[PDB]
Amino acid sequence: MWFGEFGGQYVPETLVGPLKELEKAYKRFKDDEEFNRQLNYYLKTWAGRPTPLYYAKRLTEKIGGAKVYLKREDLVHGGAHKTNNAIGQALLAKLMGKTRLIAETGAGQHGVATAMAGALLGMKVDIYMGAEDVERQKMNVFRMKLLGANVIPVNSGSRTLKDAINEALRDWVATFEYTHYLIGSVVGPHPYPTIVRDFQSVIGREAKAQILEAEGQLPDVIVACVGGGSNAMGIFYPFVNDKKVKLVGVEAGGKGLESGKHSASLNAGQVGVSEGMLSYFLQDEEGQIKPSHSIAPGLDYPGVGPEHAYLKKIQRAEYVAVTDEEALKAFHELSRTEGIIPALESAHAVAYAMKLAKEMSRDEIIIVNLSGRGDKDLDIVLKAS
Amino acid sequence: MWFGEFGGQYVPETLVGPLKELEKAYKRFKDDEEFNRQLNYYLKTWAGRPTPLYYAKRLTEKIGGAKVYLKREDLVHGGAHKTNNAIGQALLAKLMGKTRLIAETGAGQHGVATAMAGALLGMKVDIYMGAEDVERQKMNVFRMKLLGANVIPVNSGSRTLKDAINEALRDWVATFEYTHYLIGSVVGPHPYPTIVRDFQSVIGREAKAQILEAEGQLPDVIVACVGGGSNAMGIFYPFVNDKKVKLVGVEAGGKGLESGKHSASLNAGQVGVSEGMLSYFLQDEEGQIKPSHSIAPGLDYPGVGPEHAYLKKIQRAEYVAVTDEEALKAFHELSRTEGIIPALESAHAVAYAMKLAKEMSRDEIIIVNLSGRGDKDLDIVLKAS
Ligand SMILES: N[C@@H](Cc1c[nH]c2ccccc12)C(=O)O
Ligand code: NA
Ligand code: NA
Repeated sequence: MWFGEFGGQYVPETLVGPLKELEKAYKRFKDDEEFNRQLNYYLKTWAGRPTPLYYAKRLTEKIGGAKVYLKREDLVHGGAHKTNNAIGQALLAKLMGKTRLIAETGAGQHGVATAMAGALLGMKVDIYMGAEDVERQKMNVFRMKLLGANVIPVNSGSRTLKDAINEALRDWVATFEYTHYLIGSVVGPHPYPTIVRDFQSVIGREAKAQILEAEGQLPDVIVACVGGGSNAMGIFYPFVNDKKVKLVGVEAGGKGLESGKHSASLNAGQVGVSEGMLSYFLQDEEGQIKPSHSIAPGLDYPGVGPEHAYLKKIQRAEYVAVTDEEALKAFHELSRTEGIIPALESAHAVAYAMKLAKEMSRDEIIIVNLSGRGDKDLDIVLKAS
Repeated sequence: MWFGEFGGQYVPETLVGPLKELEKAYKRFKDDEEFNRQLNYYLKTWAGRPTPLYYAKRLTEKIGGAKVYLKREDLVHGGAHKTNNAIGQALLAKLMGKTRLIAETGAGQHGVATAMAGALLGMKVDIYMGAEDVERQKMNVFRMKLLGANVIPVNSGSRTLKDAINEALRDWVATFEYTHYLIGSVVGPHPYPTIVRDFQSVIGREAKAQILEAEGQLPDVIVACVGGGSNAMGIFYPFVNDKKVKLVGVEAGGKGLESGKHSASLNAGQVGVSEGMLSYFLQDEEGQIKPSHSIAPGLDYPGVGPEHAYLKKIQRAEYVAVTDEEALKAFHELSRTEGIIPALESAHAVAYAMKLAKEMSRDEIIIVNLSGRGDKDLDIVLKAS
């Protein structure tokens, strides 16, 4: 419920009941033998876990500083960390006796992850999507249909994510008995931020074994991009009780923090209650929540996860930002130098890691979370160049 | 050089020296401890090998016959089996003392795999693509550009694959001193058929181990799509001396075997010399090379590898055809039932495995080679729908 001062269940009473039933179910299963047999089985044979830790010999040498390892979540089925959470929640839903999954997306990336997992486990999938976002993302709409998901287009309101979240939360309230609401990131009302981190913490447990195998010591610094902060919490959480290990989140700097068009909640954001949780959001002079901007659609969220806010206060994790032009720089450089086309989201985490590598010694170690592959971001990089 | 009565080195005197150099270098490195350590290292940390063996429960249960396992080559870095051979030959070329890679691509897949391998190993990469293909494949061209390769667009002749192969031979004859020619299937003069199969046999080695751990016994049938036959030779070769393991290759049935618009060289082809090898090719009344057809670009090749001609003559493998229609259903059915979007190439193997499974016992095992993921084929299945 509470990561220090941040978190909670700040929702209407009609949602409070379901969330308690989810809370009760998650407790029963999260340590159950058969739930973890099934989950680990699918994560292995379907998703292709474990994912490798890659030493970037060329990139490390070009910089001349600390050794740069890349945790390759780009190689997971679907091409993003998002799959670990979708399988977990979709399986939990199946054992809870649910027959249907709902989710929300504008990009399409989380609906595809939700669709894939629904099809795996033989559940119905309805994905609420704004009619504006549908036109702009026709291939992810087609993917979802190919996967047997129903995309319900939302012509009510601004026809965007906001209205799709409203139409979706409306559905869950009614249908919770048989339907599960699969949340993308470590955001929203408890218990969602806890469950999503628990299903993404496989990244760090693997990274830990793999860096101790590769180098015979824990890493000096771990870098991860932060939209809502599922992948960062994934690769952070198991290294939390290792004081030596510095955790760095990279938010979207956008055009610049002084410019207004950014998504850096933990930098220039203010404490509020939105979308079920108490955390940092982006706000103007008045109390209103402002639009966010990032060239990476994944980092384009005004909010940040409550656990990341908690980690920023106690100074266990620093939180920095990277410009769109710096991210595109690192997108091109990793492609040329490692033959790995990263996600624009992961391009941010890369961009900083190269800066931090120069300043550190060749004996030292940087692990960078490569959250996904950039096949989905090829159009955006073309237009930008 | 010869697989029974098939294979050879049908090339000009100008290419005998380069190929002899390659064969001698290959003899030297193929069993070298360091080459194999370095190759296995790139395959693990960069490609994400091993790939899982996935039991398709819902598909298996829907047909009501044999267990259907998918070998998940779709999960390898780059999204196809082609990566295995691309790393292999690039690492061979580097340790030979070559500084440059040249390749022919039509569809662009082998171009991207060569470009990726190039970046990894820090070698120059010039890819020869028909200028007509460059217009059709904007993403793959941009991908190769990002990955630090030059696409050398070829404007001479038909502006197609044939003309790119010739100007890539012309290139090699001159530059072979510092250049390796990276062939992307088990075709062309010796020693290419041997080398490409050696670098793809990792697929079968992993699959033998995985099905023995999983089921405690060898598969009853192994099914792979056959264009040139590299992914097929790859999963077949380790099982050849296992007499009770049936091998089935699935060529492109196209619009139908009686239509004359297909790529089923082994079913409806004649023995003769083309592209430097004695194998089966599609021939007209004259005996000149007939154009081929498949909805899957990777199967759209009038010829087939000499080792597949050999396995057919000794009746060790059975070779069948699946139509564009049957593959399309396969593409849709797997996406909906297992949440895996296969390549149109691999959808041929899935299509035939589903037919075979219905006829067989629930206790019997089929391994299908899922050679790639269907992201690249989404435009063509949308047009078809
Ligand atoms: N996808 C590859 C397929 C390919 C390359 N070389 C081949 C030789 C034989 C058969 C198929 C191929 C391409 O770019 O076209
Ligand atoms: Na944010
Ligand atoms: Na063929």
